Amino acid sequence: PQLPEVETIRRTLLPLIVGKTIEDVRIFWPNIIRHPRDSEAFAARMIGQTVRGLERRGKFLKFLLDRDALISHLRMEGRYAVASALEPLEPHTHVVFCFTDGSELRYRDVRKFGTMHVYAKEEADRRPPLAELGPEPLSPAFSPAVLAERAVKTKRSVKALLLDCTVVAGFGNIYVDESLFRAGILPGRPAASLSSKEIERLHEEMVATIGEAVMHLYVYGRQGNPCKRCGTPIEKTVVAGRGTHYCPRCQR
DNA sequence: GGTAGATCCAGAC
DNA sequence: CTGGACTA
Ligand SMILES: [Zn+2]
Repeated sequence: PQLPEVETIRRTLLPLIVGKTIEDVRIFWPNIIRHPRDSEAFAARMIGQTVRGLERRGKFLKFLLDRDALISHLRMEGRYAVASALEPLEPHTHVVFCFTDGSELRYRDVRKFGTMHVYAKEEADRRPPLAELGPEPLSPAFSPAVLAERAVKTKRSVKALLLDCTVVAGFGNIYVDESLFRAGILPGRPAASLSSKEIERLHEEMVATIGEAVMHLYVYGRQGNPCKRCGTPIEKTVVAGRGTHYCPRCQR
C-alpha cells in the first residue's frame, strides 16, 4: 500500500481496535520483528497493554498503547484485518495480536517484507525506523524551499531525491513518476539541474498528486501506450534502481 | 558524510 | 526480476 492507502488503513482500523487490551501476541515469522530483536520480548512486553490510538508517519503506522508504541510498515503487500479468534487464519498471516474480547488484529504479508518495531512511546520518534524520516508531503514542513535545499546539495537524480525518505515521508514510486510527469520533468534529470521554477512546479504537483489520492494514471505502468496528453508512447527505463515511466515529449 | 550496492521475500517471468 | 528503507 502507498501513503494514501496507509492513511485509509489508519482511519478505518482505529475504531476496530481502540480500547482493546492485548492478551497474547503470536508470531509465525519472527524476521518481521525488528525491535526488540527477540520476538519473544516483543510479544511479552505488549501483553496487558490497551490500544489507545493510531497515527501515521509517511507509510509507517504508529499504534499507541499504554506505555509502548508499535511502528509498522507494510511494504508492498502487508495488510491488517480484525477478526474473531474462533475463525481460521487467512494464508500468509505472520503476526497476530489477540485481544481480551476474543477479537484479533492480524498481519498478513505474502512477501514477508513488512517490519515491526516496539519502543516506549517517548522513544519511538528518535529511534529507527522513524528517526530521520522527512516531513509529511502534505504538511507546511514540506516546502519548495526545503525541496530546493536538498536538490542543490546532491548529485543524484530528481527521482532518487524524491524516493529518499529523509527528504519527504513515504512518497512512493507511483507518485514520483506521476508527479514528475505532471511537472514536466524527466526522472533522470540531476536534482541539482532543476531551476527554482521547476522545483516550485514539482512541489506543487507532488502535493496535488498525493493530496488527490488521499481524498487515473498518466505514465505509471503505461509503457508502450500513448501519452494521455500528447499521444507519444510512454517509455519505461530504470532510474534510481526502480521501474521508471515517463513521456519523452511532455517531460524534459 | 554522501551514495551506491546489499538485502529480504515469493509470485510473475 | 521486482519493491522500501545497513554496510562499505
Ligand atoms: Zn506526453
